[PDB]
Amino acid sequence: VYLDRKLLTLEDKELGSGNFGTVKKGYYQMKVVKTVAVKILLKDELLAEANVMQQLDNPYIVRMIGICEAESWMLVMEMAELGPLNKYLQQNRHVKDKNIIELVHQVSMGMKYLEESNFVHRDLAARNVLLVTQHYAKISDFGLSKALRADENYYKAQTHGKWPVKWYAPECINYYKFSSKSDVWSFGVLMWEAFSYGQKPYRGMKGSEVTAMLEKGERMGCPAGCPREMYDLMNLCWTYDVENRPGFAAVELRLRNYYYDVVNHHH
Ligand SMILES: CNC(=O)c1nc(C)n2ccc(Nc3nccc(-n4cc(CN(C)C)cn4)n3)cc12
Repeated sequence: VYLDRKLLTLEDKELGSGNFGTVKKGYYQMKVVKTVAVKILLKDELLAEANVMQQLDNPYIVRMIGICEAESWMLVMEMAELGPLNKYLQQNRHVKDKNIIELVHQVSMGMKYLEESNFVHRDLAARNVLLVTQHYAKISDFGLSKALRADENYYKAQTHGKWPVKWYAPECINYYKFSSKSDVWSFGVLMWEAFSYGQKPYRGMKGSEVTAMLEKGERMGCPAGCPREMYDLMNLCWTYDVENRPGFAAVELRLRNYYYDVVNHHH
């Protein structure tokens, strides 16, 4: 869990930055050296994220090397060189439809594992997916993540905070209730963003106007070039009723079959 600071080499230029803090590129001496992504600061929220990540073991989840306490608290991760999914698709609009299906199905696989593990992500969005290659996606940013209690299928938040409302299910807004089903809702928004090549959902709308629109039964339209079947799944993830909304096991199966169907059609 705890890493030796002298084994860590940090690069001067910041790889990434945001309201969360900063991301720096580094090297961790393990016989070989390991290229790492280091998240810098709050201490309770960083240790809590590390505690969640330590318990996770999946190919479609960013791996935590460990934590380091120096000048600031550091979350040391395995490097995904291509960065955030939304920023990548924005910079590469020539990425084929099949490649978008491949990447969102990988996210559904990591989320399926996360659901089986009774963990709620609570910040599933394209900005929080990282690319190892153009054909390899991993879920990151576990700072709002909660291990569900043995007796409950949801996490109840005690009062409001800094929340990405455009990704949140109506029950998250109306009852402060976060489940794997509510992560399914965020995933539908994530699908929309990927098929819109990193475009922001609910363009020019306030958080409250988005709540008003969803309550009326209105949903985001089909992105240009997005297949019928993927927009149907998007709308299914956007089922207002938590009970009738599918879980990741069913969302991953629809994506898995659709991907192989596109793969077959290709050759
Ligand atoms: C905000 N900008 C970036 O993160 C970023 N920008 C560029 C150009 N990158 C290149 C590689 C990379 N790798 C990489 N690997 C493993 C983990 C991470 N984490 C990044 C976050 C932060 N979260 C909001 C996304 C959490 N983990 N990041 C990241 C970035």
